[PDB]
Amino acid sequence: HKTKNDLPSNAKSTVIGILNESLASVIDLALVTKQAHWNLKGPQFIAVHELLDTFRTQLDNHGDTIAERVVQLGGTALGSLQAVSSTTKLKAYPTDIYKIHDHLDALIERYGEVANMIRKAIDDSDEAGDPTTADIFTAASRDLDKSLWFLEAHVQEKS
Amino acid sequence: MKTHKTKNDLPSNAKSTVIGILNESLASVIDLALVTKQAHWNLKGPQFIAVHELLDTFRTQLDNHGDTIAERVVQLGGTALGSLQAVSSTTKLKAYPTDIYKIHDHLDALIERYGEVANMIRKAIDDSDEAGDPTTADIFTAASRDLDKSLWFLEAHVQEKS
Amino acid sequence: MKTHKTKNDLPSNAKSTVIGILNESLASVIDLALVTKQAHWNLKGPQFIAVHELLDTFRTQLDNHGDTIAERVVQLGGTALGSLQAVSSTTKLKAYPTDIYKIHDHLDALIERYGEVANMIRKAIDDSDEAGDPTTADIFTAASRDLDKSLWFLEAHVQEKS
Amino acid sequence: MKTHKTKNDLPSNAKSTVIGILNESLASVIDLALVTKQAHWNLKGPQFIAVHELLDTFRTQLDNHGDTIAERVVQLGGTALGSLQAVSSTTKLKAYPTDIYKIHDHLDALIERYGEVANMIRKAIDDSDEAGDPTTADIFTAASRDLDKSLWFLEAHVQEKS
Amino acid sequence: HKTKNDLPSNAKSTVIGILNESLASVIDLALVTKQAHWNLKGPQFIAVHELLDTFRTQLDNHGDTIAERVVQLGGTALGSLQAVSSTTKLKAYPTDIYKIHDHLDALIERYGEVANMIRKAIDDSDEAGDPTTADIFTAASRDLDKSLWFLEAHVQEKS
Amino acid sequence: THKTKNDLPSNAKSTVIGILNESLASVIDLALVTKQAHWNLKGPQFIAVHELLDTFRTQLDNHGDTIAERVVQLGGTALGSLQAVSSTTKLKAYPTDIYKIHDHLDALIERYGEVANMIRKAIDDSDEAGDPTTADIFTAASRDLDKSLWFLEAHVQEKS
Amino acid sequence: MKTHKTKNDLPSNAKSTVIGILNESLASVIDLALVTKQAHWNLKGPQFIAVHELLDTFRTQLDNHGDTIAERVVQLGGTALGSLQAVSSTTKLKAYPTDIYKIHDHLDALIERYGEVANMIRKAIDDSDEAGDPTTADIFTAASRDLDKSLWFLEAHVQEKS
Amino acid sequence: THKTKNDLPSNAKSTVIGILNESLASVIDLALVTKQAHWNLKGPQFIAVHELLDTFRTQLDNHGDTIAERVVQLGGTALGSLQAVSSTTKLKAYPTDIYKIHDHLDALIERYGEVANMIRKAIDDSDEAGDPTTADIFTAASRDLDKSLWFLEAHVQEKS
Amino acid sequence: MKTHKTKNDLPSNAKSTVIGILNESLASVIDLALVTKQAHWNLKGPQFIAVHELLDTFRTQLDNHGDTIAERVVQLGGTALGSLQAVSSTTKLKAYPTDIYKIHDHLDALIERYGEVANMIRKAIDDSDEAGDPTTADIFTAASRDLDKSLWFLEAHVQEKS
Amino acid sequence: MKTHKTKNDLPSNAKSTVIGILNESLASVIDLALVTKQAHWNLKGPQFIAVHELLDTFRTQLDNHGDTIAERVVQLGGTALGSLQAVSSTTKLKAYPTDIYKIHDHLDALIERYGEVANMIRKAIDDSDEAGDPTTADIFTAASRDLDKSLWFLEAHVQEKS
Amino acid sequence: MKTHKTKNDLPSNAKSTVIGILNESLASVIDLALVTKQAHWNLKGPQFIAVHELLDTFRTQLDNHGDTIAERVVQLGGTALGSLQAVSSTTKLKAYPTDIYKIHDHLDALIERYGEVANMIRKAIDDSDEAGDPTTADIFTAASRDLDKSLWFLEAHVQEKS
Amino acid sequence: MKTHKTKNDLPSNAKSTVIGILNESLASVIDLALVTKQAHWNLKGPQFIAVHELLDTFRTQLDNHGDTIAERVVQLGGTALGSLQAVSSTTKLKAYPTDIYKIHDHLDALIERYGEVANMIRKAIDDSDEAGDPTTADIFTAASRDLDKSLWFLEAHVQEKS
Ligand SMILES: [Fe+3]
Ligand SMILES: [Fe+3]
Ligand SMILES: [Fe+3]
Ligand SMILES: [Fe+3]
Ligand SMILES: [Fe+3]
Ligand SMILES: [Fe+3]
Ligand SMILES: [Fe+3]
Ligand SMILES: [Fe+3]
Ligand SMILES: [Fe+3]
Ligand SMILES: [Fe+3]
Ligand SMILES: [Fe+3]
Ligand SMILES: [Fe+3]
Repeated sequence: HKTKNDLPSNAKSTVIGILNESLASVIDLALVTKQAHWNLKGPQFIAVHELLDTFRTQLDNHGDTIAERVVQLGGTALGSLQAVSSTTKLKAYPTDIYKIHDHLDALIERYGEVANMIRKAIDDSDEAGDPTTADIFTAASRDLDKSLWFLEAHVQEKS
Repeated sequence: MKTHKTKNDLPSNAKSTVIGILNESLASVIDLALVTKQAHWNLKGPQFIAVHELLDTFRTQLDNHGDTIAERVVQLGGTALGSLQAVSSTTKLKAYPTDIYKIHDHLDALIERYGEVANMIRKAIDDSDEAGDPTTADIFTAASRDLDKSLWFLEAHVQEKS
Repeated sequence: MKTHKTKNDLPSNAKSTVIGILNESLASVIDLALVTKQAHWNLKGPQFIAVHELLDTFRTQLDNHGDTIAERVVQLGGTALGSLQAVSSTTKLKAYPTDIYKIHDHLDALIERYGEVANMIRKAIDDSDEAGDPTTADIFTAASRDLDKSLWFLEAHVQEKS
Repeated sequence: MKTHKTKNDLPSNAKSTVIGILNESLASVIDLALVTKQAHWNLKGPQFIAVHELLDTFRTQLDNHGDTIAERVVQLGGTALGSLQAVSSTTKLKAYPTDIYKIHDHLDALIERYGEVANMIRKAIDDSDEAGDPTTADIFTAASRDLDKSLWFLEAHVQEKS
Repeated sequence: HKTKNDLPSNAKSTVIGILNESLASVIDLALVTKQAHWNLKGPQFIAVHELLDTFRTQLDNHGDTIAERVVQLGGTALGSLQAVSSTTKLKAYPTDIYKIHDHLDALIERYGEVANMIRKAIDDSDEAGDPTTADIFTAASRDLDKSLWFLEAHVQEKS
Repeated sequence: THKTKNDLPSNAKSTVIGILNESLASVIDLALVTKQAHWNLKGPQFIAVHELLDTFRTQLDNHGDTIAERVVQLGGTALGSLQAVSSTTKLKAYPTDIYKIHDHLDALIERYGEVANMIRKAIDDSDEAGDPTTADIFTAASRDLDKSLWFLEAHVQEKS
Repeated sequence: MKTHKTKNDLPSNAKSTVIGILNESLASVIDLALVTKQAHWNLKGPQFIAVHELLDTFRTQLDNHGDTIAERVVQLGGTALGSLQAVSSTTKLKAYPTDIYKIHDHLDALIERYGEVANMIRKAIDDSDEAGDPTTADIFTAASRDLDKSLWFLEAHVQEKS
Repeated sequence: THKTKNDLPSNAKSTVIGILNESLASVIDLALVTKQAHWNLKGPQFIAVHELLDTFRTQLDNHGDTIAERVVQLGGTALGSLQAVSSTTKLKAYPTDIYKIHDHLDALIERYGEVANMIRKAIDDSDEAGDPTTADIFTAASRDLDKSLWFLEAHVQEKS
Repeated sequence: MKTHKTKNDLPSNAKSTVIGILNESLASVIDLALVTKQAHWNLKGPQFIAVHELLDTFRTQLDNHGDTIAERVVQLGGTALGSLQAVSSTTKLKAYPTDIYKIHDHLDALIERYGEVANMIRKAIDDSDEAGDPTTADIFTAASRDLDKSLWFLEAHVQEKS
Repeated sequence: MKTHKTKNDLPSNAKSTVIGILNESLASVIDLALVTKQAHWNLKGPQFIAVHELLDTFRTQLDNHGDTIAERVVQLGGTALGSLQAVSSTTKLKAYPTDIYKIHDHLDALIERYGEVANMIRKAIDDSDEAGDPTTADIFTAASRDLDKSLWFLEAHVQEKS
Repeated sequence: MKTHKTKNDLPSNAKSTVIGILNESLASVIDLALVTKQAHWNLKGPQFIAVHELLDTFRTQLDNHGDTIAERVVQLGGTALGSLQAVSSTTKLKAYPTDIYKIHDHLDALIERYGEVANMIRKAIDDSDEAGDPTTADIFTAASRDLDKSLWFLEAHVQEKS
Repeated sequence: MKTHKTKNDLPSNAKSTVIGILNESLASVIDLALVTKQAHWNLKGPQFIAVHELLDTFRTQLDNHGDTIAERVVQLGGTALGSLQAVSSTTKLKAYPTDIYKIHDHLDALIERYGEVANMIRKAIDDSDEAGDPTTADIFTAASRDLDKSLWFLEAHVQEKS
């Protein structure tokens, strides 16, 4: 499949791997956010339940932008169940936790991991000579870092 | 209270039966709507604004299902009974306490009443279908989906303490 | 029930007086909201759809003014009293007839009750202002504007026959 | 015509039965949609604007139910039959009078046709459920809820004369 | 975790399994719909690309309704990457197809499987004495059967 | 001087300005009439007729503004003040002592029918002066005025 | 049927002529609206979704132009004739085939029928202007713009094969 | 008879009807004035002043309707026809031969200031008659009229 | 380029004539849209923001009329000619100055070009109607209404100095 | 600074008095707007998201009441004083702590400051009415309604601990 | 063409360099916008409506980026050059063929030009950053994201044939 | 104050550097937001309405950028400093004059302050990038694009005098 897009061939290759790696952990994190959303229980239920839906919409939008960029560079976006299981960097989410603080701890671990993977991806994409992909990761980084603060702010003090 | 003439051909015996089921449910749904605002105004505690605002969503839903149920009484040739006196004589809910304020207090009182109305509407689906009115049973099924979801949102605030 | 501490500095005797005015008005406004839907569902006659739909706009208005009155009770450190039992013990409205159907019969019944509530709210403006609480008086003035317009809409339907 | 292959695993005998029920209902729902606009344009009398406008809301609902019924035929591998000739050969409604103008005369003509289509769709829910197709029965149940309410809105204009 | 919801205990158990089984295949199908959306190529690209986004929104809405019902009945909704991999009934989606007809064939297989699983779930949920859950599956069935027709209509004739 | 590059001939401009300012005065009076009736009608169809007349008033506001703006595009002065309308309207004074809905409908039907018919003539007179753009403004107004006249007459054309 | 009195002063002979033009065009526009949905449900082939959705846009436009044409008949004192029997007796379109599925086959059948209604409406503009009714000719000119654009959209799918 | 359950005393009703119908006539004239200026103004600030005056006209339409509806709630007849407005307005005839923006702003400032000041007095006279609900209608109108008068005067209060 | 076959029955010589009128107008409308943005970006002076924003509304209008004119060419079986090279060979507008900045200088330059295009479109109405195509004439009349209003808006800024 | 001439006829002594009241209140409202965002960004604890989002609603309300107060100063011929230096010189609020994070600590600090501005505005209503300016007293009454409701929303999070 | 004075402190050498980069890109983006509509009007073939409508989304995007690029020229003290003559002298695109109709023909011509502009804007990001203007580089980066996505949407229609 | 723990792995020295840059910028952006409204209320002259309205659009943008900058401080574990006292101690803007009214005098005062804040944020992009924080540099880049356009809109009102 040819493309007129003239980003260098080795920059395309490099950046497609960065993209598809991040895609898998973003899709996993999208699944995790709904898993916590459905099963959380405790005094702050409705506010955290609803917040997690806004995070899921953001993850859906950044995972679509990342996958569409793979394809613009001539690759294959890899977001099926099997590609995500083989490529995700996140540990399996616990399916036997319910308390809000337990889900906040588990989400903070994973949100922090994805936020920091995307932070790295900005630099790696820019250094590869693709500032257009680096801006896709920068936009994702701004939402991931804000979502990470929102979650951490719930546990940084007890009252 | 005159029976009204209509081309709707649901049998007369099914109409009478389901009108009773509807009006009974209507009274407890109106009382539950009043209860929901009573709690909403008077709740106090650390989760005030989120619980306050959630209760207004519930009240809109109870207004919509109470209206669909009352309209169905009239479609079947009956009289919808939703005045203050009808609600007082027919509601199945215990009087709501007017001297509670803590959020957890209101949540326990709301869960009692939401669970009673949720379960009443779950029975009304089966009773309406068995009386031979699946259109009325579908009205109650839509109400049951929102009452079971609302009962879950209330209970999930107290099922764990952290 | 218990009084709540607040930084709001309206004098305590003014708070006590105006909470009584607001809770009294709240019970009749909630009863009038129930009456509005009772008529909405059961009226029948040549202008059915227009009058049926108009009454839904009136019910939304009553819901918004009832909410603003109740919230004001609580801002002044009181307990808003809007449960079925509080409304039944405090409403000034006569029980609404459940055996009427003609539009003109509902209009008469509604005009009587809308008039009573419009005039109650009119007096509440003045009583609130004399107690030194123009903020509460403005809540009642906003409600009075809507109640007097709604009363006019109802009466204009029966003031002429053609 | 011809049967189209689908992965949809509703049994073939149930598909054939329910396609017949859906296309039969589609023809009377399309005729009723044309009837609704025929009456809407030609209404004359004191109740004109509200009845004229209400009939457009009913037309939009009949368009949406008729589209849902037709799409279900095709989902099951059939051919939806909604052309002028299919509707003429399959409708159960008597020709609408083109020489009536008084609103009461259109209301009675509409009540007869709306009653027939409401009651046809009421039976379609049970026939579809008996065939083992609750998905199609739900399409007819949603239609029934709007037909029964529309029938009540029509009849409520003539059940009382004031 | 108690609930006032009085559906019988054995109906709750039965229906939670039906729900969580369907949840896994619906989430897998949601992933598949975006995998095809990103990678399809051919003359009908934009129309099929855009249609698949509407299907994904529908699957997101029915998977949320199914998962929230599990929890209303006192269960645990199971939608993490690992729960979906262990419970999905769909075969791995091919990651090396691009032609629109290849993706339509693969989506038709999977949409047909999920549509037919949900059709069964209506009956099983109703027979268990839970018409409120059966209506959740009925609403999903109407969208799955329409989406299945939309996909099949593209291949039922060649012009 | 209201010098413009618009090349419609100067005599056509002056002819069409007069047609537009005459219609503007009767449209503004009819807009005042519509609210006068709206506020004071009483009877069984009150809310439906009350709300309908507000839709008619918005339409008259939009056509009156399009007619006035066209006068100014053609180099004229739009004449829509209270005194201009009193000296140019063709409508008879609306009665201020009627309340029954049927009495307002008869009074509105007379005045709506006069304005609808003046606008119908204005299409042809503007086209015949060689200004089909102004004729289109009046055609758009005639479609609304004729529809509004039918909605009013439909209420009185049969007794029930 | 009967003619209704109106203050509208279009001359009586022009009213009679244009009512005939309007009711004639109304019948073919309503039949084209039915055809457009018939094709839409039963289309099969690679450009399914785009053509299916486009035909829904065309049906909304035909609904709005048919309503504008009908409403003009009544403004001029006539009776709008849009029932199933009136459409059957007056339509100029040939019966739409119910056994075609391929999208190119629906496109050819739609192009024949849209071309006929576009050319009928083009002629209606000049016949209405000849009768001295530019207001009615504008209704038809608005319809002609949408019909000629919709005919080009259909024909542009078949004028080239790649 | 316009018998109502509204219990404002009959003498207060008649006093406040007169205040409302007097203000209604000057508000309707000012709404006509606002469009008269809007159509015919010419000069460097054309589009901004042209569009602002449409916002003012919508506000006058809404206050005039609230004032008229209050007359009828109190058992009166709202008087807003062309002839009622000509016999009751307090505004001087607007000039039809002015075009410069500064000339329209001066003419509008005179008339906006008169209506703003009549409405200011109407608040107190309605409250003193024992009708704070009608006083609130005039207070809402005064807030818009005083803001509109400031927007007009701000254009002329400094030269640049 | 080549002629396209269509069912549209406007006579072939009329089609040919009106395609020439439409393509000629299209080139000057596209050049005027470019000129409108050139002025929008570069104007400077005391009424900058109001005039800058107004020109964006004019550009959207020119875009919509340019699109309607071009689409009409193609409906009549022609080829719409809107590329940079077609516009350069067919525009009637003089090159816009790139070294002006004062608002009054841009207004003068725009008034000249808006006047030329408004007057071209005015003549196109008549030429289209004389060729027997009132549908195309109505496209030009809609554009003329917007062009004559936009010309007035521009000229009203310079017709007085205060 | 300088006073500007206006046709507004509120007496000159009333204008001077109310301009002082307005500018005084403007300074404390702008400082409260800054405080509300200071707390919002730095809140930490279990009810983070609900309190964070609620404070944004309060900031929009303070922006709209501060703008209405400032605009009234200028309507009366004065100079609105809302710059950083004017706020610093005129605010009645104590400096907000920048080293607090726990949500209960921000709630106590916000309650002190919202209570002060609510009570200042309550007094401003009566001082404006005493000066003979009911139009200005209405601006402050509208602000008082939102300040008293926002103060209750803050205090209701701390009046009970569960 | 005068240089305009501004407080913006980007160095003069960077301003001059980036103004040239912007104006060059502006000319090819305007030509590409014209090309996009040229194709949109004249395309014919089986995927007509989907491709026709997609091209209008592209044209809106090119209008938005062309505007942001031209505005940045002026912010840096330059003259935006977007007239017909400037575009003709500066565009890098070959003249678009006016005698092609097949969708695949238009797609190949569009992909050539979209690829040239996409690649020009990709270079402009780096050239603007290296000239020391990351704010301008961000304008080009936003444009590059939409041009690369649009180039992909065009190429994905021809990268496979089924 | 104190540092909050976060999983955010931007190096600690980069976090400290960039928190200083963000809080310094926040104080001048808040002061500029207050300046913008100070000028907006007190403008007098022929250009009043369009300048008054434009300044509210700039205020909304400064609110949104200032919120984004403050939130980034907290994301990095810092304390956002936006209270009246922090702004007074940290702003780089000279006090805005309260005794100017002519629009040209406010435009020059605004141009000075907007220029200073545009140029401060331009340097913040490069300082943040030098610290290894492109996420924070993008926040300042988005702010820069709106500050530079707002500065050009202000300066374009005074760069020419006609
Ligand atoms: Fe996408
Ligand atoms: Fe209802
Ligand atoms: Fe509330
Ligand atoms: Fe459909
Ligand atoms: Fe959910
Ligand atoms: Fe206008
Ligand atoms: Fe209609
Ligand atoms: Fe009104
Ligand atoms: Fe187009
Ligand atoms: Fe303001
Ligand atoms: Fe722009
Ligand atoms: Fe924020």
